[PDB]
Amino acid sequence: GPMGNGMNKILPGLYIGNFKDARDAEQLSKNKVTHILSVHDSARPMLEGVKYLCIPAADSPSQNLTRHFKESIKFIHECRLRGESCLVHSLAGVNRSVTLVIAYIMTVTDFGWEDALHTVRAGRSCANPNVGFQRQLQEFEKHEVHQYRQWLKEEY
Repeated sequence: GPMGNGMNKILPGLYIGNFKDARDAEQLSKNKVTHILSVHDSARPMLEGVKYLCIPAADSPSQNLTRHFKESIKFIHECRLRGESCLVHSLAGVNRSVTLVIAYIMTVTDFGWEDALHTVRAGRSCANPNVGFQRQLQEFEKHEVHQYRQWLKEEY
């Protein structure tokens, strides 16, 4: 459905869900989620036992997510390197969150954004970034992802 069927594993230690999934203490416990990247209009820390990164971002044609790629990648990567699990969520788990996870996959693989979206959709079939975020991902692929891969190499 258009908001998924519950949070979905994308890669080990990396989940995508909707806003309800992100407050589902039982879902979070079952999946050992200790980090939440919340990217939606009213993102703010809510639950105990969870490290948050909150990015108030709209689903609107002018919303810039590229400038949040680096902090999002750092947050997800340091969680995963410690053997912990991160949930990236938005309102629907379709668009804003998927865009950040695509950027992460592009940086820890040699994938362009389309192969990264294929990877996301294998775990969460409803994943579908809008055209504005697709354009940002295409520009990231063309001009910046190679530098992000090198930064990840030097940092970790």
